Amino acid sequence: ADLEDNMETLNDNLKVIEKADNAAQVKDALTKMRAAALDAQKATPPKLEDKSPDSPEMCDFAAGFHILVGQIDDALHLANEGKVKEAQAAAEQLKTTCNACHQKYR
Ligand code: HEM
Ligand SMILES: CC(=O)Nc1cc2cccnc2c2ncccc12
Ligand code: NI
Ligand code: NI
Repeated sequence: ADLEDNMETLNDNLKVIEKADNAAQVKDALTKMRAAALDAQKATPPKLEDKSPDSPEMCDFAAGFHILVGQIDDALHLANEGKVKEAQAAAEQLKTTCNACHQKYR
């Protein structure tokens, strides 16, 4: 999928988690988000069109998603243990990683 799709996926399922009622729904949402983040990590964003894959920006862009997956994994651990409310808390905290990347490269 392309960068925009992956970000829609990211956005939707974060809402799904905010709304969500029980553990299984949160776990499902995060798993889709995981997939998306990993896919987005492959894409070259428009603002980095002309930069070499080796460039600090490209590397820092890729690194952004490595952080994000790391955090989704944190939330999945919780969701997995059925700790729904703090799974949601973990998911909230993702938002800072999203905005941080958006300020640089969106
Ligand atoms: C879970 C946290 C995140 C959320 C909720 C999120 C949400 C969004 C949304 C709503 C858009 C607008 C899409 C559009 O214009 O069609 C977007 C775009 C974008 N996001 Fe994220 N995002 C997240 C994480 C990240 C991270 C970590 C990065 C960098 C590593 C990133 C990089 C970008 C870029 C470069 C765009 C521009 C879209 C384009 O020009 O095609 N996002 N994101
Ligand atoms: C250090 C780093 O960020 N490398 C790369 C970062 C990348 C970020 C978006 C898309 N592709 C890459 C990429 N592709 C091939 C080889 C390396 C990279
Ligand atoms: Ni793709
Ligand atoms: Ni690449």
